[PDB]
Amino acid sequence: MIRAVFFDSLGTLISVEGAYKVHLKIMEEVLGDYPLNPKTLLDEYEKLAREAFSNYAGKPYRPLRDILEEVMRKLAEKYGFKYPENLWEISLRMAQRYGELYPEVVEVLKSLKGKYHVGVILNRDTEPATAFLDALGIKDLFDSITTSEEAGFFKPHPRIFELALKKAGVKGEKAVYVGDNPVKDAGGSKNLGMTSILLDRKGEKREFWDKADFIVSDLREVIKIVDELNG
Ligand SMILES: [Mg+2]
Ligand SMILES: [Mg+2]
Repeated sequence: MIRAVFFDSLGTLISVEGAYKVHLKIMEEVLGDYPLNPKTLLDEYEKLAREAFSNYAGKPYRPLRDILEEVMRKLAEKYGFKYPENLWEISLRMAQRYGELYPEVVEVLKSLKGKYHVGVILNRDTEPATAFLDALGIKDLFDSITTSEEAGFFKPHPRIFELALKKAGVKGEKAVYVGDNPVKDAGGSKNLGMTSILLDRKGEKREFWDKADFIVSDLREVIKIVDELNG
């Protein structure tokens, strides 16, 4: 029986397009009048952050603030603009102003509440991530919020999923995990016995669909999967 449904954040609850806008607005603020295209700075940021962060996948937790500050330091040195003071605060303000949920999120979360444990798992620092969920208006819709800072390891290390399950009080066999990353989300959660749902909104990850138990393009399909699993 499925008693718990856990959600990834970025690309699952939190819009990738909204995240791009957030990040572009950060770059615009950082640069000011510096004669660099903010979109080009953003493109370079995304490359470095992907690589720097891929080195931490499954590894012991390190504050993401520190990792991203080091990326920005490299970018400032590369392009010649002054390293921005209070970068973290700029980023938090931009995320609260421009971050966006996918349109079905509130409905889906509310539909599961009262029948299942509703959880979110964030590969992030706890205070900023929780304040962002609060700004988007959904912090209190969750029975549990679990983070890499709490578990001590980044996805797909099993500890973050183990902790989420403990908060819900069930073993993995009783839970579903929905995420958009085949290896870090589907593979990671399967390692604890969870039922993995790969969210492929644009149908662009077919070559990785066999890494998950179910594939969906819209979070409204999740409750139908859970209902069927429960008879
Ligand atoms: Mg994601
Ligand atoms: Mg995350």
